Amino acid sequence: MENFQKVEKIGEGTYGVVYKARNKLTGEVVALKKIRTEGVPSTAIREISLLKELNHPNIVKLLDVIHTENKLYLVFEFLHQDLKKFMDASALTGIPLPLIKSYLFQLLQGLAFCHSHRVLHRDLKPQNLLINTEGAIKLADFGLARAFGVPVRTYTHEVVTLWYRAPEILLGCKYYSTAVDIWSLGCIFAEMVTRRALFPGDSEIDQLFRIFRTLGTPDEVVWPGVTSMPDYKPSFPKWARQDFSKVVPPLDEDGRSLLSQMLHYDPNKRISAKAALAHPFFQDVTKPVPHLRL
Ligand SMILES: Nc1nc(Nc2ccc(S(N)(=O)=O)cc2)sc1C(=O)Nc1c(F)cccc1F
Repeated sequence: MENFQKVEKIGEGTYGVVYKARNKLTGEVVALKKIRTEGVPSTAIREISLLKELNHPNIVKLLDVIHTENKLYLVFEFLHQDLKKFMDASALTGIPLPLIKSYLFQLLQGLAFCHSHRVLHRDLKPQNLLINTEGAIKLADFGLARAFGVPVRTYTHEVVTLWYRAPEILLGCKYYSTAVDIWSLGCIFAEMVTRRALFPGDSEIDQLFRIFRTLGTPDEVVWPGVTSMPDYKPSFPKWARQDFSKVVPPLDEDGRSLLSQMLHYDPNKRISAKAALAHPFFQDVTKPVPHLRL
């Protein structure tokens, strides 16, 4: 705007443009997010203003929420790399399990905190997870779908990723549950392990059918009420669930068990972030430091 000398465009947020900027008056480097118009709900945004009070080591600190010119500016502490770039960087050898384990454990702590404060992220994806040289990983973005929602793209015609979207969202559920974040983190967990997106759908139905072909088409047995969902069709194909051992090798049984619980069809059966933190997969969790190329 003026108190900020844009350094580089960090990228394209699903609400606007994110810039790496420097506070010309404080000298601190931050991530500046400019929001997409004709006023925007001032009562809805209050949520955001409440997010400044959500302080946790695994959540990106929201330093400021500014309203001026129908442009909403969000100032976040700046982190040097997102998880997608890091995974791509490690694609050849894979992220080491101890690090995968540490990031998973930290993201769960972050989610446990948000969920206990009644905040849902709703759009977890590798690109929204930020890491530093210290070995920490933080939740960035946060949907803010109740105070904003999901556009016909993001802010300027851009292919929204559906890969980490929970089945109840794909089936037209209106009320989000904190369980949707768990599903997404589960997908991200499998992705770090295998170095392949778990459910790479390029359309809502393709996304849904990819989930079904892998976990089996859900029914009233495994998911009471599923046939009552808004977009459920009795015409959906009936795929048998695939053996889970083929889904995430060579993840051990502790990891597979935790993953199956994070990917339970029924949201009420899906494990919470708090219980997952107590899962035996984390008995030997540590905090390695990643090899970061900045
Ligand atoms: N605070 C913050 N720091 C970032 N750093 C950063 C990100 C990616 C790379 S990369 N691609 O690895 O070179 C480097 C640095 S993005 C970001 C944020 O909060 N971002 C942000 C936002 F403002 C609103 C919605 C989603 C977001 F991810």
